[PDB]
Amino acid sequence: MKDIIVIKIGGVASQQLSGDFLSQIKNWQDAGKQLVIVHGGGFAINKLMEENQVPVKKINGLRVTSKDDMVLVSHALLDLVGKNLQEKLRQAGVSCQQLKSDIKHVVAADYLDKDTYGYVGDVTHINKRVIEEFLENRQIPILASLGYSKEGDMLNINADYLATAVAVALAADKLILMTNVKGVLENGAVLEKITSHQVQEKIDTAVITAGMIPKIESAAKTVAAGVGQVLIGDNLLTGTLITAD
Ligand SMILES: Nc1ncnc2c1ncn2[C@@H]1O[C@H](COP(=O)(O)OP(=O)(O)O)[C@@H](O)[C@H]1O
Ligand SMILES: CC(=O)N[C@H](CCC(=O)O)C(=O)O
Ligand SMILES: [Mg+2]
Repeated sequence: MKDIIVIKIGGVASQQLSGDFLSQIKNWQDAGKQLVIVHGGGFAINKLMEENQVPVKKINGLRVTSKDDMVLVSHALLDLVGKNLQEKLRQAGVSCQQLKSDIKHVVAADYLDKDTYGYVGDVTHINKRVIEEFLENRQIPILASLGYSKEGDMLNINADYLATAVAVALAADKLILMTNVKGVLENGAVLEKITSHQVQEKIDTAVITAGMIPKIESAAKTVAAGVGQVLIGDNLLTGTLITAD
């Protein structure tokens, strides 16, 4: 126990944060726990694309993103999701800060496959030293799912991918992938537990589809690298538990 938890918050999930959620965060912070928050915003980016007349195309659960598209992506993530997260937490007495210009000094990335996906990135390195300044200061850093190429270009990163990189870089005790379903569902009920060795065969039988594909792959990659537990569900405490074994 390093006493470190990474919380990743999905698009819908960030717009419905409960009283239980807000108290649990404040109580962990008051008990000395070190907390880092990562968030996405697919539902918001989709809305914005419509309102601005661009076509949503995804491939393998990843959004095809042109350079013009990135203006839309960064606006929805920073101004339409991230600012609300920071305001709800501060109003509840949690000490925290949205990264904006600090993003380029923390998350390095490269193009996943330019010809297929455009400006979609894969994380290449996390600079721990600047996340550590916030934590040493008892303040929770809030990170949108964005990174920067070696040449300085902003890239769109699937939020689950960013959460794995962050949890692994800090050697976290636990990662929570909080979303808008109660667990990973199979045959009409929530699965209580799954090990990393069983994930591939549920993506092969297509039990798991769409956005739950990058979610469950990130969970498996995290425990495989030594993080003790990953939770997938709609809250901080109950849902599906994933372990290396
Ligand atoms: N086996 C499954 N169990 C649960 N959800 C699934 C499954 N297969 C596909 N999904 C879909 O994955 C979605 C969650 O991923 P996503 O839509 O990207 O949410 P988030 O914004 O939290 O990342 C669920 O809302 C559900 O529609
Ligand atoms: C929707 C969307 O563009 N997703 C991301 C980033 C946001 C999120 O994960 O919620 C992506 O495909 O790369
Ligand atoms: Mg998603």
